[PDB]
Amino acid sequence: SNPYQRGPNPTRSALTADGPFSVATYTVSRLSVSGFGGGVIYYPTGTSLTFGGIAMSPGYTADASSLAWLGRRLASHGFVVLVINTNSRFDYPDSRASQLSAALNYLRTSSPSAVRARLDANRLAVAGHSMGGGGTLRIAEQNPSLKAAVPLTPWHTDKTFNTSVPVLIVGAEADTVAPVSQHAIPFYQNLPSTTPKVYVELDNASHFAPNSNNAAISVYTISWMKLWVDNDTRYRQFLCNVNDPALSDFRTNNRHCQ
Repeated sequence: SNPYQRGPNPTRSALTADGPFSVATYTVSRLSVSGFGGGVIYYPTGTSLTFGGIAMSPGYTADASSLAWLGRRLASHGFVVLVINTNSRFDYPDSRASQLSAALNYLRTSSPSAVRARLDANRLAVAGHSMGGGGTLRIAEQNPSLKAAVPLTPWHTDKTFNTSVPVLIVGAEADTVAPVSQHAIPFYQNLPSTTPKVYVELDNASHFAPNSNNAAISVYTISWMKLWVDNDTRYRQFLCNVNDPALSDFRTNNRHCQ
């Protein structure tokens, strides 16, 4: 009944490993783009289907390589994913937001033929780490056409984002870079009450949790992207009636769980 549905009926276990699509990569050179620092596109092979696109930003001091595992993980479950480098590693969240926007325009207009053939540019979403997660929250305000946003251990001095884009924030309980009491939790709390929102807090986790393979980050990020980018309600089960021992906290307004 759902033309955007892809891949197997999900199990939680399967969402902790790479999915059913082999992944190709394309290097976007820094010089070839004005609007971000280039990056890497991860995209499905062995298929004639089309898939939603995701732009992902790294955080302060960080390169695209710091999220390579997660770009590959997402693409392997059926997405076209551009992980950027920023123009400067010292760019702040709102700059990263604008670079995510440039990245999405590039993906739609300028990517190689093999990538374009796999991309349904109607269906786009964003994610990012730390200051990149701050950028994800800002671009969600700016662009209500986005299907979803996943800020990962996000950092921003602005605590209130007026967005109608469905947001799932991952906090890291023990984060010392973007402490959850000052960043993730206020971001959650202050999103509109009418916007689908989830907060998942990783038990005893550090700021660096998103920079290596992480089961809970994989489960929730895939699930949120699937639910909203693909309308894939097979993933509601991981996002509703949640009692997850990997988490120190879970919050939602349960709009997606009627």
